Amino acid sequence: MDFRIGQGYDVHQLVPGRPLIIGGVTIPYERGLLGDADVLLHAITDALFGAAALGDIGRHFSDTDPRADSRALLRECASRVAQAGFAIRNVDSTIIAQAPKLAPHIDAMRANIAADLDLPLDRVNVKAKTNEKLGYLGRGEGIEAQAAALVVR
Amino acid sequence: MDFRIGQGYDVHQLVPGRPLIIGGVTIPYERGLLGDADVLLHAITDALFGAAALGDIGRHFDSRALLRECASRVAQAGFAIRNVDSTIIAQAPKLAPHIDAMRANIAADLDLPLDRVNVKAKTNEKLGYLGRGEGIEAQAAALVVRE
Amino acid sequence: MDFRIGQGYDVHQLVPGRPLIIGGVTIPYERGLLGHSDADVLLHAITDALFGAAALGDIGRHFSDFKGADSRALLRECASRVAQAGFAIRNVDSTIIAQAPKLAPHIDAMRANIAADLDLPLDRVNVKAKTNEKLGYLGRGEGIEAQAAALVVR
Ligand SMILES: Nc1ccn([C@@H]2O[C@H](CI)[C@@H](O)[C@H]2O)c(=O)n1
Ligand SMILES: Nc1ccn([C@@H]2O[C@H](CI)[C@@H](O)[C@H]2O)c(=O)n1
Ligand SMILES: Nc1ccn([C@@H]2O[C@H](CI)[C@@H](O)[C@H]2O)c(=O)n1
Ligand SMILES: [Cl-]
Ligand SMILES: [K+]
Ligand SMILES: [Zn+2]
Ligand SMILES: [Zn+2]
Ligand SMILES: [Zn+2]
Repeated sequence: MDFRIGQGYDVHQLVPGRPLIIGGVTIPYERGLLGDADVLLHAITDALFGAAALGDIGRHFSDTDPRADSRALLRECASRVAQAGFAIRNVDSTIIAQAPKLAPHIDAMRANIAADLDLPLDRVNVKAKTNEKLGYLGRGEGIEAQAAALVVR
Repeated sequence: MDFRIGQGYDVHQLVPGRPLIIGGVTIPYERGLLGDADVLLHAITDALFGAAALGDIGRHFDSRALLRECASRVAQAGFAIRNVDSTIIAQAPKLAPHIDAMRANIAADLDLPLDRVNVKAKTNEKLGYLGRGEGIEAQAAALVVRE
Repeated sequence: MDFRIGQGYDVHQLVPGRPLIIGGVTIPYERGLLGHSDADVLLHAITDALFGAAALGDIGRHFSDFKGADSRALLRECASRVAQAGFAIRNVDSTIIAQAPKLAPHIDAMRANIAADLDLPLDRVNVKAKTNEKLGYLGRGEGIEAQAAALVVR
């Protein structure tokens, strides 16, 4: 039927003094993202609004708007996607971070995302990459996330 | 039915004495893209050629005329365009007031209704060449179907 | 009707003294990609996109970083696991970003390798090449990046 695709990007700086929260999971580390600055949840939200052609995360959830962590935002995104007429079919994503090791936390992130989107676990995927010591990502100065989402009207 | 996906990437340097044109919209700014170097339309063009497996922009070829030709070639290969999504990564200037016009431009060029075309914008949080405003990146995804 | 999408990203450093192998093609060049396998950045990105579309995690889960491993053999194994999970591949698209060397003379060969490894006809596989317009570590030729997207159906 009426399938649509969306894609999402996000990046935040990595500094001492903030906790590291990615995909709703708090990961012990000497440093955290500046923004809860959940780079993975933001990229996924963008991908979803994109698939539904609803603009972007900033247009829905403004820095200034009096009307929240990134999971609340993800859930509101999904309701808006639903109300627009679209059912979510799957999400895939990649986190690019030189450190720390993310593999142990992947199932936790998938579980949070699946819960927030009301999806079966087998329709949510999260992957992790280093940047092979290249650029600001490779130097541990920031963390990037990429997302793809498929929906149907 | 026979769906296919494509993905596109483009980046251009920001330089003095060039108009800034993105998604076919002229945006007032001290610099512009070097190449009309419309990074957004180029990424979308590559995503569409990718979905139709027709190669890339460099193997085929202003950017709106090129986007129209791309759409022509896609249809010539037997595909219909179902939707486009995209992200512009620019530290500056503010793109928000220009986005709906970009969507309208793309929709017109692809012969698509507005609700099948999306454009999003992000800064780079002051990181890398994007963060320093040395260039602007675009990413695109397209879904087509062979009927 | 049960379609799924996946996306993939990879980057490797370019160093002297290594073969340059992208899309399974050995490309004449004074530097090659550094990695534990043959460091084929394009095949790895595609492999990740396919595992991602099937929700089977990532290339590191399946093939733990394989010393000098042929990344085409890895791609074929990935395709096998994707099929075993119940998915057929419908198409792959990809972009390589590199300052140098010129990739255009090798693109059709890369496409042919990928099609062979995924048992797809050529018309469902696409490879695009881009410079990074002189920007950043890619612009300085310090590494090569690949991006991929895949559509599958269960
Ligand atoms: N150069 C930019 C970057 C981002 N935005 C908008 O500002 C928000 C902040 I991420 C998003 O809604 C985005 O659309 C913008 O208007 N101009
Ligand atoms: N390293 C590169 C980068 C780009 N190109 C080709 O040159 C054109 C110019 I963007 C594109 O079509 C692309 O296929 C190439 O042959 N080698
Ligand atoms: N920050 C990171 C980066 C990567 N990995 C895992 O390590 C492998 C080496 I690229 C990746 O494919 C992924 O499986 C990880 O656990 N944490
Ligand atoms: Cl370059
Ligand atoms: K990038
Ligand atoms: Zn964010
Ligand atoms: Zn361009
Ligand atoms: Zn690799």
